[PDB]
Amino acid sequence: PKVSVLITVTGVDQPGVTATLFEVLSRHGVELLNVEQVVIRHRLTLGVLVCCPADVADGPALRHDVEAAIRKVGLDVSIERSDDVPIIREPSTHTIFVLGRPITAAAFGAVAREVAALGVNIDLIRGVSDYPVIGLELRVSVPPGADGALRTALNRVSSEEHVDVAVEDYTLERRAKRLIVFDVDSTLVQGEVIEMLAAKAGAEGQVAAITDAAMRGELDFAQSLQQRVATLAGLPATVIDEVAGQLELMPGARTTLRTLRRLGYACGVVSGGFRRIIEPLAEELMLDYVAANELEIVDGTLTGRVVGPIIDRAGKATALREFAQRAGVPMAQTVAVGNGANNIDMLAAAGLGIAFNAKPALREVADASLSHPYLDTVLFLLGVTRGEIEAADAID
Amino acid sequence: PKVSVLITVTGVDQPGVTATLFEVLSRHGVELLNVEQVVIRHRLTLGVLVCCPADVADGPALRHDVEAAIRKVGLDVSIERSDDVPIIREPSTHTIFVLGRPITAAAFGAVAREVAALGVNIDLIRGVSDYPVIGLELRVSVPPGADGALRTALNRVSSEEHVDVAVEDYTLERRAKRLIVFDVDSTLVQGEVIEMLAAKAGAEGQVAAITDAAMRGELDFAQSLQQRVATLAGLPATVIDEVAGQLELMPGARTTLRTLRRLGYACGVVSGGFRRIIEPLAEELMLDYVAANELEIVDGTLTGRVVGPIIDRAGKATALREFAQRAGVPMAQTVAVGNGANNIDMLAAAGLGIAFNAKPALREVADASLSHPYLDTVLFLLGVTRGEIEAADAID
Ligand SMILES: [Mg+2]
Ligand SMILES: [Mg+2]
Repeated sequence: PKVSVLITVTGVDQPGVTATLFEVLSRHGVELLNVEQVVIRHRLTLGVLVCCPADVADGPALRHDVEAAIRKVGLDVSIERSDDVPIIREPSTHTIFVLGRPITAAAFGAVAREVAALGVNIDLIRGVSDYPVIGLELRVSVPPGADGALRTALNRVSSEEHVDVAVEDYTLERRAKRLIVFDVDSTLVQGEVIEMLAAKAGAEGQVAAITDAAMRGELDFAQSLQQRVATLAGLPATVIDEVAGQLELMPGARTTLRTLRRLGYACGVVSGGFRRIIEPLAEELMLDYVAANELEIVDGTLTGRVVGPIIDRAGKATALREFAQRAGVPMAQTVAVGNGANNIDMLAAAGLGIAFNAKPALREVADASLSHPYLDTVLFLLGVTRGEIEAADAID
Repeated sequence: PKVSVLITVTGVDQPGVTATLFEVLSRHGVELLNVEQVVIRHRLTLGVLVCCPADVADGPALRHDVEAAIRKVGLDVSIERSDDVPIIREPSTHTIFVLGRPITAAAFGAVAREVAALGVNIDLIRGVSDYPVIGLELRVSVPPGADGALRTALNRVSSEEHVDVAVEDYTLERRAKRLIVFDVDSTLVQGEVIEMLAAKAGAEGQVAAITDAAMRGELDFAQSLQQRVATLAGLPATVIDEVAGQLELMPGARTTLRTLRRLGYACGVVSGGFRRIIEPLAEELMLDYVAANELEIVDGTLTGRVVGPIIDRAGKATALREFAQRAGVPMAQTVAVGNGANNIDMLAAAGLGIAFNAKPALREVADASLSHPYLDTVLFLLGVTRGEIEAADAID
């Protein structure tokens, strides 16, 4: 008790160092206040903050015991009275994810520069993936009222340097995300279902043009939906099952859902597409919630119309809110993932809105953007590491 | 590309070091594979693993640029070709929590010793609390089939050294706990309600004796319940509300529940006590589930009997299972907290069974034991830090 002492051990890592130090300290009236240790690339840092009798800390014996024991095996140690020293470091305010393929040193350099410019302190850096993409996390302490400036600065770095850069709240509450919705077309599934339907009518051309036109936000979603589905007027309803069986999951989708289930997420899809194509898949993927539009069928033939209500841009956010209320999950703990202007209100409503290989209209307002063709890069944004994924998967 | 290089920077921390290094690296064909950085007690370690042209890595220029830039400002740097080097470290297998007041160096020394003896590697150490108790976390890599030996060895250390020591699975799945049940008497609430009831009958003596006798497991819970409640025969039912208003929460209980709500836990209580005393509190604490026994009342007077079914030792586990099924939470992601032999089957059924200031009968089989009069020390076992609690609370 009485007086506090800081002991700092550094150098090339060797086994037994940790036990040796506290065994030495036990010969003095040492009680512990804080221990921090890590080994990085065979470099040990062990910082031990203690209190011990004023008697002991004022004597050369504690110093000599520690210095002798540490220096003998080949490491460095410093010892100094503290008293005016933080016992335990404060939590980081935010975390930053940098994803690239590659991540140039220039890219990472620009991130570190923007960070320093805004008075943001880097508390820790670690890797979170080596595949399918290089992933690096920085946990940071952002000055109050500066994280807007920071997201802006880092989105600029992101486009200039060809990496994804996401800044997230690192508070207890915001980290415990519990619910996720995916847009279907070009997010969970490869391509555009409505274009696969249109191709059966020899209309993939017209419909692709309008689809690409609607997802960039240059058109009202409902009017574009009505013109596109009209091109299907006269197709037999059998086409629906046929397109259902041609659907390819986005690379990384099974891994994304599976891992999200391990974490107890409630998972759903919210689509402007069609319930009949989506359900025999949501069932196969064991999803908890589906919202979608519905094709009108007369005499076993599509009419080219949709049965209202239409899930539009507002409808997607409305669906998220509905799902979250039923699931008992506050909006702050919800995640939304999408690629088109169709998805803007949904990402905005969600706690974390993630644009996945998205049109500019969506990236401009999303909380975070992903530019690589791997849906499982979403998991990294959710605080999961690749190693953790592979571990849990290997355990089966 | 072509060839991999490891750059390791160590020394006294200074601002701008991180940006400086990658700015230097950008003058060479450097792409990043992994960055690890931490500062502990003003000691910087920055390990950067890269790939760069064989051209560049075989030349003195990369070395000279880096060495000049790092050494100038006063830090150390090493540079060496890798190629046969782990890109990204594997996740820890387990985590160990050491809680004490105090934690002697001897105590921590014994933990580190038992760890090394079983071939367990310490991957990281950090503090998780300075109040109400000193809390230290070690994340470790345990050899397969040794974690039984490890829990045994550390429970022995725990009793000999007067610290709590808990060993937990650190896998993705097991970390995402989502549901917690508390025993009420001497766990969530101070003291024994049945003794507070008995005192109104001038019987606190007899009933305390039997209560302490049942919680150590020396008696059948049902027979002990029947003898104790019988002592209440003839009390007016008004006594129930009176005892309800004399109930004191366990120190740390509000903080425990509040923080658990932030994390999206479903929270419940499972008691051998009485529904009428418990409900006007579970409601006040916004709990999701209550299971309890029920006092028989005739003509507004207690009869001294309970209305079956009796929640016994088996009944508590049965209640947990019920709660978890309704809540949609797998048993592995459930937590149970209790103090008496009454709670043994419940802790055993739960993913994580925590004995809180418990009788020996329960500590002997619990996953983890807590010996300090602070229920919020449960939170530390759930991967929460004190700083994180205070942060979120300050944000309100
Ligand atoms: Mg889409
Ligand atoms: Mg109890």
